[PDB]
Amino acid sequence: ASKRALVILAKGAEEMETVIPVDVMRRAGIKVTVAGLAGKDPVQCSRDVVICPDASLEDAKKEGPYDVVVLPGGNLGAQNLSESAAVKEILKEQENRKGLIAAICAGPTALLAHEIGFGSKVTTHPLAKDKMMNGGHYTYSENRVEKDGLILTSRGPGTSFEFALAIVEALNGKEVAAQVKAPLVLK
Amino acid sequence: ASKRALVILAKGAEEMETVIPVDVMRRAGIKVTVAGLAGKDPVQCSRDVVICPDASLEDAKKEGPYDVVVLPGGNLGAQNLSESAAVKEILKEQENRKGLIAAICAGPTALLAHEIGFGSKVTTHPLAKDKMMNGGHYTYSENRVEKDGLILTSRGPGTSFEFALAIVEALNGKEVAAQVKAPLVLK
Ligand SMILES: *[C@@]1(=O)C(=O)N([C][C])C2=[C][C]=[C][C]=C21
Ligand SMILES: *[C@@]1(=O)C(=O)N([C][C])C2=[C][C]=[C][C]=C21
Ligand SMILES: [Cl-]
Ligand SMILES: [Cl-]
Repeated sequence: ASKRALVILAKGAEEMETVIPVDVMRRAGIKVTVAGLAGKDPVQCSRDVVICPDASLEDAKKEGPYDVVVLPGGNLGAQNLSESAAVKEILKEQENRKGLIAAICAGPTALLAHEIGFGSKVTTHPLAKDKMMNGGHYTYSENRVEKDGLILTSRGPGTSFEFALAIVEALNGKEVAAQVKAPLVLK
Repeated sequence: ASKRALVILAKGAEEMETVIPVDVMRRAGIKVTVAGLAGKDPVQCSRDVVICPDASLEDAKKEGPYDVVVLPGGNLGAQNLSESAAVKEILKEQENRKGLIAAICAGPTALLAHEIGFGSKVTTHPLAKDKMMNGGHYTYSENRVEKDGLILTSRGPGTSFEFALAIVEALNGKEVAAQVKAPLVLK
């Protein structure tokens, strides 16, 4: 059966961190739902790229659960995710069922906000480290991608391919990840 | 004065190759117009990400000329660009005024279709080489980014940051490109 991914898209999301994982996961045969935090309408990302979500988060939640929940970064996107009761519920449920949670750049600060994955080894964008580490609830890593069990984190736009391929490997295996990687012309 | 970029967005464009240069150029302070080939409506990219253009190409052309014209790849996106009389006119004008033209993945095959830049050293996605080289009108390169004068080409999603930063360097200089690069967490 095909794996399913929920990508939560908030105003101020980093568009590269949104699009690269969506595209790469779709290349891997994953059924991806781009879910609008605020509803069904187009989302203005951090650098003003406007993406039309596949569905509202409210609607996508009804089709859960998902094999991965993905949180893009962008400061303002991550803040919107961090402030959302709907996101809290989704992540709690995902953690409780031992489903994968993936977050990049400032995205992992939403895990802190929602008390998800405490004790995990995590990375973030360098500028988000102090926020993530407030209280010492995680252990910090400078690895480009950090996977500690079902908490998968990464650092920035420039680690987005690695992040996406790590998700692919987690869901569909090493060989599919390698197959998807080769046509991308990665270094 | 701020530099200006026209990114031409066609149905079936590779969304990563569209979004990474738009975002990176905006980080560099470039005024970027995402112009819809087919008009003002949202564009369904190759892996089903839907992007709302800033304007129709018809409207953006009236605000030209631009310091760079950017052609994303994606096979079907590149075919749409290759078949467009409007694109032909834009590229011819740009070449005639000695303005930069940038194309990635299958994107450079539109340069062939529109007889732009013949004699240049170019790269493409490996799968687009034979198409690009039909007639031997260019010299082929396996460099991740190839800049031959005002024709700047690149290979794939995985070279999109390098491609975007090369555009930035061409328009705004090495130091701005380095400044924009550092927060991205590139390898
Ligand atoms: C990234 O997308 C993000 O969330 N942040 C805030 C820390 C950031 C900063 C600089 C580049 C990329 C990102
Ligand atoms: C790229 O975006 C593109 O245009 N092509 C067609 C050659 C391609 C193929 C495989 C990965 C990326 C791209
Ligand atoms: Cl940001
Ligand atoms: Cl394609």
